Amino acid sequence: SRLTGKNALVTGSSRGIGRATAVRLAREGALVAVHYASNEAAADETVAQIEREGGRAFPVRAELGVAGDVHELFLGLEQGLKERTGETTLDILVNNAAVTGVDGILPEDVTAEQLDRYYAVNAKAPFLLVQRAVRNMPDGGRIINISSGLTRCAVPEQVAYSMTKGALEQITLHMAKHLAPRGITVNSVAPGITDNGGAVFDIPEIVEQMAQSSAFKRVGEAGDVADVVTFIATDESRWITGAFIDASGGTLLG
Amino acid sequence: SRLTGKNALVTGSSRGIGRATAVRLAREGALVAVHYASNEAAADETVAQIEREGGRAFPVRAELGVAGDVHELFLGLEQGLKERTGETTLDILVNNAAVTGVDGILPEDVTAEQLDRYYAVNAKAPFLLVQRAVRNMPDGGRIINISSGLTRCAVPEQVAYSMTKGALEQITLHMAKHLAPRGITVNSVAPGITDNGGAVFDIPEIVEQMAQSSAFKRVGEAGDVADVVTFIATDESRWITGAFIDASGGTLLG
Ligand SMILES: NC(=O)c1ccc[n+]([C@@H]2O[C@H](COP(=O)([O-])OP(=O)(O)OC[C@H]3O[C@@H](n4cnc5c(N)ncnc54)[C@H](OP(=O)(O)O)[C@@H]3O)[C@@H](O)[C@H]2O)c1
Ligand SMILES: NC(=O)c1ccc[n+]([C@@H]2O[C@H](COP(=O)([O-])OP(=O)(O)OC[C@H]3O[C@@H](n4cnc5c(N)ncnc54)[C@H](OP(=O)(O)O)[C@@H]3O)[C@@H](O)[C@H]2O)c1
Ligand SMILES: COc1cccc2c1C(=O)c1ccc3c(c1C2=O)C(=O)C[C@](C)(O)C3
Ligand SMILES: COc1cccc2c1C(=O)c1ccc3c(c1C2=O)C(=O)C[C@](C)(O)C3
Repeated sequence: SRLTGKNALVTGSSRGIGRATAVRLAREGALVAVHYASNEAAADETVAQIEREGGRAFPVRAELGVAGDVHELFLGLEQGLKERTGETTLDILVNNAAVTGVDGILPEDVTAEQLDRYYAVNAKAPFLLVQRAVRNMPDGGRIINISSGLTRCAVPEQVAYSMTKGALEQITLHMAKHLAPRGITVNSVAPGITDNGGAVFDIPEIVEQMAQSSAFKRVGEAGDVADVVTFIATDESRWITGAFIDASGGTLLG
Repeated sequence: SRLTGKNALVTGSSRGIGRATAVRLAREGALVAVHYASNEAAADETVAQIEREGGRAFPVRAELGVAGDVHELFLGLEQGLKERTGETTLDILVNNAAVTGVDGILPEDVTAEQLDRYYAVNAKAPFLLVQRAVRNMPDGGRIINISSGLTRCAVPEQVAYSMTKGALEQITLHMAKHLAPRGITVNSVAPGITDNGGAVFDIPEIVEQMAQSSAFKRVGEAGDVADVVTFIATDESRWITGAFIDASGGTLLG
């Protein structure tokens, strides 16, 4: 119970790595805001798992990458925190949500509007969420940006996505320096290919191809990545800031 | 109690980061071999702290960087593990022992004999200790190499030390790939300036100058680094291998 009395926001925790992260932060005692855009049933299933495991959580709906997104998210976050604690304190922000489909877009096919959509959700919104979140965050808080090993491994069909993760990792670098005087750490956690429940992971042949990228010759589980995020959220990571944390299963060995 | 039933060797755990690491691994339930070169009293004090806290440990003497070093260390290690467990299994190796100066060596003054001594202790011995340790190591083991942020931050008067840490980090990269089929992870943890109990840390004016290197404007405590090492030793780090883990308090931010 390393996070008793703490409040956490995990963006995009209706499913996948964000669900696994929300579940683990709540097992540690955090009150978790389970954020989603569209899949309310999946958000409700994350919350229901947390409640059955003895924790506390509530859903927050906000489409990121559109006007009023940060405002909408913080309205629901602050109301839920205040009703459950009397306070609006935000100890932990995990920037996990993303436009992150498994379908490729090869460079010849990328459109200006896809560049805009990826960047709005994956780079701009995390920056503006950090800016708003720190108002509420005590000295000693945690900001965790979920990147990708693709910032270190060329994959042409993910160029547009990868650009936005490169921008996200700059948030880590420069905001770690900015926020250090407050004792707020800022780190990137980089997954590799990770089973998020999507249909591709139900095709054993494709999963075995995907698995070859890892030194361990398996795809990641959501919990493999979420276990690393959870450690970073704890006190014992205090001496790690501005860092790139490889949570890829040995996919970044060159 | 994340390391119940596991056996750990922390090289150079009579003092400093290694002592703090041995103490924390033992708090998690590991049986810790507390290795030292010549300060038996300091080793016996690490062991006595672990025993007062309810854990198990024993001292192992072996000078590294001399003929017969690995053999001598593993004689003492295996005897102590066999006496206490009936087995010689080694779950965790932390390559922490190293040679250094109080204030480095200007490049013009580095001698061949100094290059050899730094190499022998800080790079060669860790490789040969990994080579021997895996004979004993079950699937799912941990090898943790303690490096330095100086592999990323130019400091001329540390060129000789830093060469050896550059070599050590290559053990991490290449042995992570080699050992991945066994589920043994191999990672580097890189401290910045860290209070090891040396007399310089009793001089407040010098500590305040050293402190400016961290983004947090304090020197690291041994436990700041040891807490990161301890997490790497646990099951929840399973998806981290071949990594450079910054445990410097934001020293590479500048
Ligand atoms: N899985 C991988 O192989 C992998 C690899 C590298 C990095 N990552 C990164 O890890 C993170 C999690 O990935 P995942 O695979 O777990 O994701 P996922 O299963 O695709 O889930 C995406 C999550 O983000 C939310 N989201 C998507 N677009 C949004 C928007 N415009 N506004 C608000 N929320 C939005 C979704 O909400 P709804 O449920 O409402 O749609 C959902 O909760 C992402 O940053 C991803 O890029 C994943
Ligand atoms: N403290 C820092 O600022 C700092 C910064 C970056 C990296 N590091 C790294 O962190 C690690 C721990 O550093 P520390 O400052 O805690 O070290 P320390 O206080 O100097 O302690 C050194 C330890 O290593 C042992 N040792 C030294 N030379 C040995 C040899 N030839 N054979 C066997 N054992 C030997 C010592 O044994 P005896 O007690 O018997 O002498 C002692 O247990 C090292 O890898 C160091 O390079 C430290
Ligand atoms: C060598 O290959 C990699 C080395 C490191 C990391 C990754 C990969 C992949 O091949 C890969 C392919 C597709 C996706 C991703 C990755 C990825 O992790 C993701 O980022 C998630 C996305 C964009 O949904 C689909
Ligand atoms: C910019 O400065 C740094 C950026 C990153 C890391 C470090 C430093 C230092 O200034 C520094 C100075 C002296 C020593 C160390 C460091 C260090 O970590 C050590 O490695 C151990 C040694 C050699 O015993 C003494």
